[PDB]
Amino acid sequence: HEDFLKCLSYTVEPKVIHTSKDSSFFSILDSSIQNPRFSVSETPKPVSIITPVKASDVQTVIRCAQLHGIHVRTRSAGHCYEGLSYIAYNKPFAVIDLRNLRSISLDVDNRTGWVQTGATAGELYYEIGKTTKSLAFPAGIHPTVGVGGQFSGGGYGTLLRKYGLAADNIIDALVVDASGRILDRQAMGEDYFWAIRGGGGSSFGVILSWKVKLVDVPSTITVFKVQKTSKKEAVRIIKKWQYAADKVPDDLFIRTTLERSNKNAVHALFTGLYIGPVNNLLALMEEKFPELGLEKEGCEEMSWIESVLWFADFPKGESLGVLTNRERTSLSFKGKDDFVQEPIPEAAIQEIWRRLEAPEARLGKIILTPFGGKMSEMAEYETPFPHRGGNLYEIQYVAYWREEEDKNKTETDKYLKWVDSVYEFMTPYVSKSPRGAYVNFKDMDLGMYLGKKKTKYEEGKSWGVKYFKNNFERLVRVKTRVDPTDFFCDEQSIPLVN
Ligand SMILES: *Cc1cc2c(cc1C)nc1c(=O)[nH]c(=O)nc-1n2C[C@H](O)[C@H](O)[C@H](O)COP(=O)(O)OP(=O)(O)OC[C@H]1O[C@@H](n2cnc3c(N)ncnc32)[C@H](O)[C@@H]1O
Ligand SMILES: [Cl-]
Repeated sequence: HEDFLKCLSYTVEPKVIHTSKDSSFFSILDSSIQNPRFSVSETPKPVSIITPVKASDVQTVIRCAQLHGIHVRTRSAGHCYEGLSYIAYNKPFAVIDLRNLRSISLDVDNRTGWVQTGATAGELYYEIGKTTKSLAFPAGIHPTVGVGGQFSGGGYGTLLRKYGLAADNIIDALVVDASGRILDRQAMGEDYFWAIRGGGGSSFGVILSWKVKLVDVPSTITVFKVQKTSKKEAVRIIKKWQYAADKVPDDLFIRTTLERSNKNAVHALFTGLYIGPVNNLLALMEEKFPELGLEKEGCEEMSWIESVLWFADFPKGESLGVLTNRERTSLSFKGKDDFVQEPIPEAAIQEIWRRLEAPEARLGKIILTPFGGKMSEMAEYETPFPHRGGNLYEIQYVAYWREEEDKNKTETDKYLKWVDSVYEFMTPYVSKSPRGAYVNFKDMDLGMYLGKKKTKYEEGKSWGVKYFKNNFERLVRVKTRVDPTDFFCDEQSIPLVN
């Protein structure tokens, strides 16, 4: 690692290379940890962090690492559910933090833009929304999530039924491969270009930039919220949502969240985004979902960019500038998810409601996100993300807790157990053989490389088919061509072929 450091100085700037002796080290590392439970002293620390400022720096890191046997991890904005962008287990590593490469240059008239991978979804949103009210981009709702990790793993949000995933809307890209070669879509090839758009970027290289396709939105859209605190009534409505939500027009997004209310009781929160006017939303909802009981008072017409702040839980009429904040979260979490292919029984709905009444589920959520629309229109093979037609909705079980509590691992166990238990309960009701999982919600509990099988291929196949289903074999083929040394690897990365 010593020579490695020297190798970097042979130009890669001195003051973008951090090690433990640098006063500005634990701060650089701690800054973009967006799951605080993985910021504890007992978790593995890197022996160096590099914050590149030009592409050439990244190249040098890739080339020098391989030359001196140094393992790396790449961080954009650090929302990895298991912290695998700044944690490597059982072998010393360094971190390529992309915080300095976040330049966003749009071409609003040609509906494209280049987005450097250090940028957050919020920054991208801000750049678009401040410039034009008639364009958008389909990514997640949480502004501090980086485009690096999110886009390379798929990326859904309130426009998925209309426009699909973020990865479904990328038309070129720059990646540094195991050589240190900077490759655009033309230079990298279609197989490479495919793999990086959902396959999990940590398996394929260092993605430097995305070329996005901007999508059209009306200057006026409509959001709505309906709250149901009565279990009986809410369970009734959720049953109906299960049949309606994935079949409504592409313009209508209806999410169901089960969680605590301010009055410390379980409720069902139905929130949505309609790509059109309020009267059209209302007529559509009495037709397809009159059980929700939506009325004008539950609705609000605003711009799409304003709907971003809305879904991101900011005060109404807040300045768009909050999209640009990259502040550290204070809530640790454990998340798992599932895909539902046919409506779960009323009995299932009541039980998962019941489990949220648990004391340790006070900051927990069960979130039901409707697919259908563009999501069933697109075929499995089109991008590595496999969960298309046949999936009614995706469901995430996530428990949050205050980072203070992390001081006693034994105490935060109850949250893990909570999340594990509801997931186990849901087994008979969700997809099976394989049980589908979303790679942007990384879960070591589905399996990791430890030495269970002879080769990495047979061991990695285990969780591989859960994340990627029938797309797993292609990813492995692409992986074998583009990265035959297997330089880019973590605890769940795509394996080389046998
Ligand atoms: C933190 C979070 C995440 C999240 C969410 C809510 C919160 C609080 N809700 C989501 C949702 O509603 N919909 C959705 O699609 N995703 C949601 N997530 C998950 C989030 O998208 C993923 O965690 C995403 O992968 C995180 O991306 P980010 O860039 O912020 O995180 P990272 O730790 O730095 O990276 C994660 C993995 O990707 C690799 N990576 C990152 N950058 C690159 C580049 N440029 N090249 C190659 N690989 C890259 C990391 O190595 C890591 O494995
Ligand atoms: Cl998100």
